[PDB]
Amino acid sequence: PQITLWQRPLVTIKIGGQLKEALLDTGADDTVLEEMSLPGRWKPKMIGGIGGFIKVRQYDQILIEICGHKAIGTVLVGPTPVNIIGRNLLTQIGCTLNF
Amino acid sequence: PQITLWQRPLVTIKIGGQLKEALLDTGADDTVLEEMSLPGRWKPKMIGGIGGFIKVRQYDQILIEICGHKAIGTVLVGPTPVNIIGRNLLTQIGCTLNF
Ligand SMILES: CC(C)CN(C[C@@H](O)[C@H](Cc1ccccc1)NC(=O)O[C@H]1CCOC1)S(=O)(=O)c1ccc(N)cc1
Repeated sequence: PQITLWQRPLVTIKIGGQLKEALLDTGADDTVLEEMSLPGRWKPKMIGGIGGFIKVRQYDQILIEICGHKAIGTVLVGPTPVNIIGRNLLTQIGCTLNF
Repeated sequence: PQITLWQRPLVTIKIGGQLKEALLDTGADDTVLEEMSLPGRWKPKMIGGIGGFIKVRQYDQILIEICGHKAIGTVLVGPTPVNIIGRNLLTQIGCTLNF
């Protein structure tokens, strides 16, 4: 669909059997989700942004259904204020910026 | 223009007579630019990002040219790692998301 930016671009996602709302974020290289129950082994990674850095757990090959569209990719889980869908998943659903 | 997201969506901006590159960020509510020379009075303010909170200086009614698009709005200048154009300015140059 087409989304204007008058309000935060929130979308409904489904990961690991749970329904969550996430922010379509073009300035996020990676997808980072709030702490949640996810199965599998992970790797302790670390990312930075405004305000500093955070310790995050990296899970690969995670299936996420974003607005009905499915995608499989890396998902970071950790201390995030908002669930963020970054470019690693935004490219898989064919999301573009237009002006 | 149409911007695909395989690479960070960076654009050339002209502010305060200076040329800079900035990231188009749909996940950012406001525009945050690295610390730079800007004339005028400003108000102190703090921003919350992924790693914590930074204290920035707020400038109102500042002219900024993103591409050939001129826009006037609020700009926060402070310790951000990347210059980011947020939704306060993205809506003025008519930027949308599509998938
Ligand atoms: C370009 C960078 C440095 C900024 N990031 C993207 C931004 O969209 C980020 C998204 C977000 C919104 C609200 C709360 C917390 C995070 N907004 C952000 O800082 O909002 C401030 C600036 C003005 O208004 C509020 S990031 O979150 O650090 C990030 C970095 C790496 C990955 N892999 C994932 C996320």
